[PDB]
Amino acid sequence: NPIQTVSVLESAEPGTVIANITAIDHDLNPKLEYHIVGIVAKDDTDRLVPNQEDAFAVNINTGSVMVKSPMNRELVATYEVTLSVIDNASDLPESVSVPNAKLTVNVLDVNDNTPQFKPFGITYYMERILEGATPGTTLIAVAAVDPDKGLNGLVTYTLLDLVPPGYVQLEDSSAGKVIANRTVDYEEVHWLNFTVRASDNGSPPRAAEIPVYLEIVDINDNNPIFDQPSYQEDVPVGTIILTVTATDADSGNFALIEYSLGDGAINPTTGDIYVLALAKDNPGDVASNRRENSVQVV
Ligand SMILES: [Ca+2]
Ligand SMILES: [Ca+2]
Ligand SMILES: [Ca+2]
Ligand SMILES: [Ca+2]
Ligand SMILES: [Ca+2]
Ligand SMILES: [Ca+2]
Repeated sequence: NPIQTVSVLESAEPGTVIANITAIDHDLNPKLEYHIVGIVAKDDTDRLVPNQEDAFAVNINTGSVMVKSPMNRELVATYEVTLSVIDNASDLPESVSVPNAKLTVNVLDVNDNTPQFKPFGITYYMERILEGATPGTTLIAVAAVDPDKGLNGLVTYTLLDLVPPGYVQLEDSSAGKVIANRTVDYEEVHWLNFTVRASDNGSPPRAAEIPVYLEIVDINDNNPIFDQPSYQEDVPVGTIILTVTATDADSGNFALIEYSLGDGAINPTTGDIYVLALAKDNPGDVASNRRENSVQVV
């Protein structure tokens, strides 16, 4: 039987006798030479891989075929190894037994690659998010990769360390797309920091966890709100009659209120009133990015 087939573990060490070929009565004949003439290395994609003639060897005398250099399925998933045997001075008198042997050698997978995060080298994701993002908005998409065959490198994504629970979720437990299932608010959360965990479906499962920091950006989405709904012969001219006050639940100059009135007179800073009402946020920025409430006063 010249043409055999044998499977091997990629983790199988050098020298590990994988196979054994013989001639008929190779023991009646001690003067036989077994030789590896060519090696043909290919991917799990059937693609071809050059310069792999160093991968196996044969014992010249016994024809036991063993590994010579360490393998890796993620580089080469199958070899076709060609062998000859040479009778010394007998058959084919002037000296080979052809048909040659074709040993087919399939490399069985060991779950030895643990998931990586694209882009390669990433320690953390940070991106920057603007509030009011609608629930079911893709907030950020991470992803990851496993080299190993079938199960051993089917990647599945888990989400941990979730700062307020229930705020975001993976839409689908087989893709690192983080959606929000609560409308995004700076006036609740300044940071949605969580930890994404990709894992293979390996016999003992290998995985990886990496943090995901999402910086939450303020927008002018809160009016200034006044304290009271309404604030109600001749005194001295400067003396202050009453202060008013409003608050604006945003932060970065989107809280600075400019207090103003129709008639009299006012102070934009304090909200104080003198003698001869409105609140407006974000001064120094265009009207269309401002908001306001109006109180009455007697
Ligand atoms: Ca490997
Ligand atoms: Ca592998
Ligand atoms: Ca794996
Ligand atoms: Ca808000
Ligand atoms: Ca805001
Ligand atoms: Ca505001």
